[PDB]
Amino acid sequence: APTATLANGDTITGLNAIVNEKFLGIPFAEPPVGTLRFKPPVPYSASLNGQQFTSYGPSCMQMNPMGSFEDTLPKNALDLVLQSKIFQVVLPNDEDCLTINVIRPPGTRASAGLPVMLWIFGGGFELGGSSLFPGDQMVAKSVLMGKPVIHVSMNYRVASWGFLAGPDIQNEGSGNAGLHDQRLAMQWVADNIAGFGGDPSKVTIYGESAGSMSTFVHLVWNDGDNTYNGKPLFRAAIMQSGCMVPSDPVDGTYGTEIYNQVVASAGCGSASDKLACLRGLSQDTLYQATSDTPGVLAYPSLRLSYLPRPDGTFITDDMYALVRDGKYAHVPVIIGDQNDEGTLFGLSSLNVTTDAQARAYFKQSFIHASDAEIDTLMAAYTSDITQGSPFDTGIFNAITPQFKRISALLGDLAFTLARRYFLNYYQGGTKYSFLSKQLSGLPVLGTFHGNDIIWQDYLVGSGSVIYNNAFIAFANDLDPNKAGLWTNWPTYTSSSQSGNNLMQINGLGLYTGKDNFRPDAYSALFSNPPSFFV
Ligand SMILES: *[C@@H]1O[C@H](CO)[C@@H](O[C@@H]2O[C@H](CO)[C@@H](O)[C@H](O)[C@H]2NC(C)=O)[C@H](O)[C@H]1NC(C)=O
Repeated sequence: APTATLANGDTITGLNAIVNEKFLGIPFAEPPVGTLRFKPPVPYSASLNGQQFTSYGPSCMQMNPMGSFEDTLPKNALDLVLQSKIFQVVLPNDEDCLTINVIRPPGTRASAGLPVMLWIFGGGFELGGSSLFPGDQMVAKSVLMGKPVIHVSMNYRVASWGFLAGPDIQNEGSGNAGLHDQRLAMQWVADNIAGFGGDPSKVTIYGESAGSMSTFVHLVWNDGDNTYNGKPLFRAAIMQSGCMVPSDPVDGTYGTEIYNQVVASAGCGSASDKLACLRGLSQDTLYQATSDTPGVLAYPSLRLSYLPRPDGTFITDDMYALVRDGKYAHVPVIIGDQNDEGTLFGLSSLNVTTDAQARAYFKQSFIHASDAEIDTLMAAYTSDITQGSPFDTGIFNAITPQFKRISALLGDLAFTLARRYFLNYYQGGTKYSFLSKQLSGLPVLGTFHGNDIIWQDYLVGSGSVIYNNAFIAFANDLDPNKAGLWTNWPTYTSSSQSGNNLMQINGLGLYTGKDNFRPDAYSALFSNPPSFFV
């Protein structure tokens, strides 16, 4: 059986998985139960010497997405979404869920000093677990190309458990509990990965969707000071769909609103100390109360009930202002998107069919946007179906007269155009950006949000050369071109720089393009980012 040593020298036993070695379910924090609910994680101090870690531990409590894909999608599109496992609750789950897992090449010794790819799963900040989105394919490919890496994944609290907000949470300084979980795991890696054969100074953090936004957050965490024990917690970052979270502070309007609902539904409305009452709830009651707020696939959609919010200390301010003001770590980065990020989410408002309904929907989703700003917005994103997402599909995929429009808007604000704003202001290091169109032609969704997960962890596709090969090269040499791809990946400086600045993917292979599309939408959304925060 494979073995490894921890920071204090304790020895643990792993699992020989034939194609790789795994150390699963390692506790990195005291169970965030009872009194510790909503609070940052406390490091685990009990000795693990002589123990075995051959199985995943449970995921953190999961919030039902409240969506319905197998009711609106045709077979081929549905099959791919299911294969990606995106937005699917992970079982079993429990509040005692803060474990970390390590996957390494077989025969890896403590002296290997391999680069470490620290993965942050994405599940809309309301569900998900480290057990899904397997790193096996990444590791196998790193070995095949002679640039072996160690894959690390951690669970972090989601929904109310990890992102409860409101005035009480803020006054206590407990905003963004789930992000703290991720932060502690990163510190855990700094202190323990060497004993598994990894090099703590070669950590590349990466994530998809909520995990990509989390990765970005880690760049601006504590205003860009990512040092721990005197050393950077990571040397690079990869963002697969998402960066800045367009959100108001912890004690803002919607955070307080969602909090009041949880408190009321849990039977704590008459408590003199609301937080203490919530902390004294059975696991089931807190779960039920949480189930009484909207899930990610429900009508409010990307107006998430739970998501990272500026707290003033760890995420000190409006995340868009953080990047403009340079409060970030200086590391090279890769950040890309799937051509049609918003299709999955647009499926949550198929009852919005008229221009008037669309306007009403945007107004309720963006409580800070004036009528004038909404006008400009609806002029940038028209009802002309040929201009919506799936992009460049003409009259096709218009399941409703507004689906392609709403999809385009939501995908751009949450992912694609937000990325351009990040790239335009970020000067922390060399930047590389990609835009996938690998699934062009796929009815209804197109190259949808999360499809990269399939080609990164389950199947080999044209995009795999990027999600695997290029990413591994980046984690190894801080340059995706060391992957030896037959198409050079140009560096990105600004959305108006000369020539092609995006590595792109089609059904067969690679090519490059320009990040110059939908400019009026970019200006309509970001002339004042806060007007479109949730
Ligand atoms: C589309 O359907 C959603 C889901 O039912 C509607 O949202 C609900 O509307 C009712 C009545 O207006 C509210 O009491 C609920 O709180 C809403 N639920 C959610 C998920 O927020 C929405 O109004 C419909 N939109 C249109 C254009 O008809």
